[PDB]
Amino acid sequence: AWEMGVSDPRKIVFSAKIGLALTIVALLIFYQEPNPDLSRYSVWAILTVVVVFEFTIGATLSKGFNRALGTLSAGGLALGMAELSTLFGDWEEIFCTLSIFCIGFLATFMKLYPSMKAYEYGFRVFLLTYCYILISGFRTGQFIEVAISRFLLIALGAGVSLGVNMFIYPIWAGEDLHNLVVKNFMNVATSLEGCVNGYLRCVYKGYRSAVESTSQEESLMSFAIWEPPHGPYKSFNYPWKNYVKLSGALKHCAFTVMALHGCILSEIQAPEERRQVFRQELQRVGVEGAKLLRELGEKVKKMEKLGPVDLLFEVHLAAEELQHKIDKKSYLLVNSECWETYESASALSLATFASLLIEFVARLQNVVDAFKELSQKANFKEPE
Amino acid sequence: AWEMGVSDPRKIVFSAKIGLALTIVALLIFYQEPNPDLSRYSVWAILTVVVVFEFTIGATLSKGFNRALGTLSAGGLALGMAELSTLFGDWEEIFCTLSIFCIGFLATFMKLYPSMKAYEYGFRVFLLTYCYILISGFRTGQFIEVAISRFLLIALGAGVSLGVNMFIYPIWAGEDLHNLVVKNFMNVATSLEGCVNGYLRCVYKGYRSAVESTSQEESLMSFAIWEPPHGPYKSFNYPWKNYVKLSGALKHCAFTVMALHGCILSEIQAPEERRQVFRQELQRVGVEGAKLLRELGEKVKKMEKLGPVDLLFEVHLAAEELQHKIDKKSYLLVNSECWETYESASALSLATFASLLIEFVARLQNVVDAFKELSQKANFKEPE
Ligand SMILES: CCCCCCCCCCCCCCCCCC(=O)OC[C@H](COP(=O)(O)O)OC(=O)CCCCCCCCCCCCCCCCC
Ligand SMILES: CCCCCCCCCCCCCCCC(=O)O
Ligand SMILES: CCCCCCCCCCCCCCCC(=O)O
Repeated sequence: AWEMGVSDPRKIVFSAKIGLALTIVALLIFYQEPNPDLSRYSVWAILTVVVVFEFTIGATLSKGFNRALGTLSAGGLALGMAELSTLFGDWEEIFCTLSIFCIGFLATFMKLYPSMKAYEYGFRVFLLTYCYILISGFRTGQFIEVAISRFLLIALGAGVSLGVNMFIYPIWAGEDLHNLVVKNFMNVATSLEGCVNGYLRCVYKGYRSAVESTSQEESLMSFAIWEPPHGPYKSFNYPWKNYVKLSGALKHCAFTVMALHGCILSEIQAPEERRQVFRQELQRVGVEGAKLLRELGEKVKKMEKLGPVDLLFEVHLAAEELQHKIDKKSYLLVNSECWETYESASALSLATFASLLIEFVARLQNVVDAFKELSQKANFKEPE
Repeated sequence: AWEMGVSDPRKIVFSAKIGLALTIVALLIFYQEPNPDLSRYSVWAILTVVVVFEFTIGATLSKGFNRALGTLSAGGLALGMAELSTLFGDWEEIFCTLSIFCIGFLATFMKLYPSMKAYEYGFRVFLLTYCYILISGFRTGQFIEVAISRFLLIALGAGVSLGVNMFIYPIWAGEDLHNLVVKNFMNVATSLEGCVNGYLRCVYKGYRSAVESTSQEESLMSFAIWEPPHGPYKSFNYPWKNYVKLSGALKHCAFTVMALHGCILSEIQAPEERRQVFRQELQRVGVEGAKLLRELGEKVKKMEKLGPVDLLFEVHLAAEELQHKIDKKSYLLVNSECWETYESASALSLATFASLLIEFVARLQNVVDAFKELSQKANFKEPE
């Protein structure tokens, strides 16, 4: 729609690049001179554009490699089977019927495994190609030289698709991974402050997105290893795995924010008057943690190295101040009258928030370690 | 491999059914008498078997309705466009190229909305059909009496696929949903015991499956409404949504077990000497909760109603005993010496573990209420 297009103007360009490739193919088809070989079977060239045109360059290269491997293997096996069938001379229609059963059984069985679950598009092309070659080459009997004219058009369609996809506003999966890693830091930094403000008041998509994107980052990393060097990523083998390592450390840090958010929806809650004692100490930690996460995200985005000053000094000091405050007023969290039930559970429930906050601060040193590793493997610019 | 056959023997029945349908079609094709139309185009029937065969029966009905809708809309638009194009006369190829560009842009833009992620297969059978009908019907001027003969072979392949799929050992999505719901209770029950035992030692897939398969239940629900009555689910409008409501309540209860597991991986851990004091109470709650979850899962499995006894009496008693114990020995969690850092946090972690366990026991009434509602909407039988 208008809103969807304006929000992400990329989709309009992708739709008009697909329309351009279809027009550039239909013009050749409709103006080509008559031929005895490609004047009736030319349709196989405009339907390849609709099947091999993906959203990124790396996806197009990898999927096209898989489809060409399946097609060439199915064609070689079908040619061998057809040549071998003639030996019997009287049960050809039975041998060719048993071949279909055997190959279809194995092709279906092998595509249901829990490992090759993302490559069913390459198994289906094998199953369609074996059947097409075996059935269409029975009456004619010379599909050897007819199967290459149907691959020449496929090659023309895939060449046009790749040229139009690559030389007109390409979309790179590496930049997608870079942008996603930059965006997760801001999502977590917003959620942490929303949780602290909601609890102290007299938050979902942040950690939801930061915890449910491991598959997306893995797929984007798989696509990114095919693309050639370009732009700022000037190196033969860029270290794309350190981006996944930094996102794993960030998710380990965001699981405590998810626990903090779940502390607000619980059935048992402490009285509002008791929460107001630790307001300043609770707010300072959220402020410093969000500042740190935004500073790390900004350094990642600009491809810059960490400065010489310690970044964790302020948050560490705030955590120590909160600990001392908790120690001073510890008698609010328990009752010494019984020292040797809803009210007691409520009173003890106010210390879970502070214990989880201190554990969140304790988990922040491994994100800095992973960032230093990434800033070293990939040559980041020296700070100004 | 071979072991996968024994683990799930129904994937070998699926592969053999696929081979059976392929060989029935190949046996009709290899023996059909010569005809003026089917002697050369009888390969469109065996290709449809490989496209419209699905694991379940409701997925086959739903995706064959989507595919037939796309094919017929595309064919009607293409024929009307060709007839309107002939009116222009000259520049007719300019008109056809413009039409192909506009339709390709629209069909590419409409399959990118985030509300249509699951129908990106019913949008791709419309652009192939439009381009096929427009390009192949230009050099003869007649493509209306041939498309009728090209659709009969498709309807024959789809009729054979559905007959063989539905009359030889069918698989039902409602049974898959029923079994998934029954297995979630077992997984959560095993995870709670694993977490408590691991904490008290001198777990992951359990809650992971329950909290990481929400879309699976909705996909099986979308397929299950298309299937006819059968077996014990003898009702035209089966409340398949109450299974989803029960799974949602169980997921809400599994989010606390996730945090109980996370307490073991923290960087701050309490001393074991203080841990040993609260051992019998923790184990009693850890066994009562698992026995209740396994009883609810068993009563869902056999479709039986709740008895006259109260299932939550024992867990409530164990929780009250744990709270009284915490109240007696509360002086070990806090220090009264400085009443008005690492050691204090380590001591305070015990209260977090106890509080999370108590919240787990406090959230079970929602699951019991959901089970009672499900056993009311569907006619569950009376106990014994
Ligand atoms: C109103 C009247 C309306 C009536 C309606 C009339 C019906 C109109 C019919 C239009 C049908 C045309 C649609 C296009 C066909 C469907 C495509 C499809 O669905 O499949 C997708 C399916 C899945 O695609 P993917 O998952 O995206 O990869 O596979 C395909 O892409 C198409 C493959 C077709 C099989 C071609 C096999 C060719 C043989 C190999 C070539 C020779 C190489 C061997 C070399 C020798 C080696 C030594
Ligand atoms: C009825 C027309 C059918 C046309 C089906 C086209 C499907 C093509 C699938 C094979 C893609 C091969 C990718 C390009 C390989 C290469 O360029 O060498
Ligand atoms: C040429 C390749 C074939 C591609 C087929 C894609 C379109 C599939 C449409 C399936 C509709 C089947 C209708 C069956 C009618 C019935 O038996 O009730």
